[PDB]
Amino acid sequence: PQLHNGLDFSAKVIQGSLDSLPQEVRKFVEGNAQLCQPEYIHICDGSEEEYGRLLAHMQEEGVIRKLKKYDNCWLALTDPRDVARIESKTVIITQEQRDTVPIPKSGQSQLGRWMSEEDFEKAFNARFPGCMKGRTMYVIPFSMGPLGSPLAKIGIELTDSPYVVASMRIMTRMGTSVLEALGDGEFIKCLHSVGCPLPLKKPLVNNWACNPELTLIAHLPDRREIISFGSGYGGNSLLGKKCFALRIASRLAKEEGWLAEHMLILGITNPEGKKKYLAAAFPSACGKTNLAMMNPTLPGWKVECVGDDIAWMKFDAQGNLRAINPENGFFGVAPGTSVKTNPNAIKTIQKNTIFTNVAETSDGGVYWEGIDEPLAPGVTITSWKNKEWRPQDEEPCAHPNSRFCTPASQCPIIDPAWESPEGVPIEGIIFGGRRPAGVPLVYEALSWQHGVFVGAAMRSEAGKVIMHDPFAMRPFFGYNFGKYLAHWLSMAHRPAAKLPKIFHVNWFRKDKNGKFLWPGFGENSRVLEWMFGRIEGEDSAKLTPIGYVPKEDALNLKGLGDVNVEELFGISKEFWEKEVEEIDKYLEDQVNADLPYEIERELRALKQRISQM
Ligand SMILES: [Mn+2]
Ligand SMILES: [Mn+2]
Ligand code: NA
Repeated sequence: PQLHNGLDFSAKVIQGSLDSLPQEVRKFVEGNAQLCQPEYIHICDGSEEEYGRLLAHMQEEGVIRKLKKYDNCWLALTDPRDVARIESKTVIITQEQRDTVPIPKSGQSQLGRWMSEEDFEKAFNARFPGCMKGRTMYVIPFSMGPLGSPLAKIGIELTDSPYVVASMRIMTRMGTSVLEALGDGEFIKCLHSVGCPLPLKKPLVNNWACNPELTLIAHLPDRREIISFGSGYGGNSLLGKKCFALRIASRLAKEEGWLAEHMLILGITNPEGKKKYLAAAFPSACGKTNLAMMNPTLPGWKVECVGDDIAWMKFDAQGNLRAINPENGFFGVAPGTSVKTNPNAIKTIQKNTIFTNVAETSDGGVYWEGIDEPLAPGVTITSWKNKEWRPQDEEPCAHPNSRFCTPASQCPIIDPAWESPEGVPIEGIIFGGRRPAGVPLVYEALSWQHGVFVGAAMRSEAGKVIMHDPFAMRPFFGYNFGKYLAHWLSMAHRPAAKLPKIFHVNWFRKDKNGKFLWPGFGENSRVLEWMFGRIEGEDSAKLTPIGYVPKEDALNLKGLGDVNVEELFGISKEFWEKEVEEIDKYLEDQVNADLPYEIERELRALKQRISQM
């Protein structure tokens, strides 16, 4: 109803129908149309035609370029002000701050950023009214997880960015079938705007609409809403990627008895024809995507990829920890990707892939630091800043946070169960970090409780600073980290739960000259072999103050040699005394009153074991 003509947006719909939408979806779309004032509303169908025509359109407006060397590949170059997630502008809204972050004992919380409901309403009002003027509001119905999976969750993202629509088609399952499946069910409300209403009030840089000054990425778990303004980039704009997949989902998981985690999922098969699934949480630049798509050097071993970033996991009625990859593609950091580091990634990204902030070669190909392959004489490079570039220039040819966005179905080693609705049974959980000193190649937690402590104690070289990144979730906690620790610990008391073995890895231990003690890459399959045996109950471990390590001769080093196993697995009293002190100080300050008894107990236990060496 209306007394005039400004509430019903039916006449502005250029694809689909408001009438055909479920009631709450229409209310969401129409209410935000009233607010944002788009010129048109396009209800996405997810069809190849829609996708193809939108890409062609972006190409005409100078927003993307076709990469002619490859099959249906594209390149976007951004405003240099808009190149990454911005933590300081990423907030969670709850009635009480304590529900979002623990109240630290002495310092500022680094476990999240809380914003009051009142501060957010003011921020919202100063950003969204009229923000889509002159632009199309695209309505993206998407599923996080295989369609109809008991573990899947549905979202609807509204955006004024065609770049976002195209990337969301790759990264999620989107389109009409999602709407039809949703019906009158619940969904996560996702609202995004680049914040550049037309006519433009500020200069457009590199044909990339953004509003750096007003950039704000907000999460409202109680309202089931994600609201993001001012950035068109990655984790800020593709609202499934981190906002939904980790922040909202972890809070939903807390409520519902499951886990939403920053973990790859892989399937590994041994020479005896046995297959196991493992999950792994690593901080940035620790070889996460490399492990997920690893090409094992050990004969008769196979690794297959379920996911490279996010895992949604739930203990079923039988006690198995069943995990799905809630994503539909890989949004990988481009620099450092080579045939040596990730041959399978190379194979994936040469078709139907969108690249962002990488360099472009004169023959329409892609280039970045660490690509590790020469260009034929003649082939020149345009940097990510649209300038001529030479391999002896001062600045990198690709932004360090540049990306490929590629369909998961294209990975040559994608797991056959990667979209099974039931999920895959997780038998091991691997934590990791880049530690040049002190931390052995691999160890195994003494118990579930010790394992949760190991996750909580995670640290990694940011290098000349060792920073904390518990569970690799520091930028992504949807709620109080103390309560998250409690939630994890509670899994041990769940009837019939089969708790996976927990391991910690360090590929990056160096000698006193600064050279890596472990060859890494495909040789990491040797570490995975040891884990596989341990899960099977193999008597291949030796007790140390930090947990179990491989026995002498347990680790398969055939084909290697001579590897300094003594240094690689060396455990120093002095190092670990300091290590446990830093963990203690961190947990006391950052978790404080919300630190569970059992985590404090594990800290005490580790202290004691170190004291006795
Ligand atoms: Mn990630
Ligand atoms: Mn307990
Ligand atoms: Na551009």
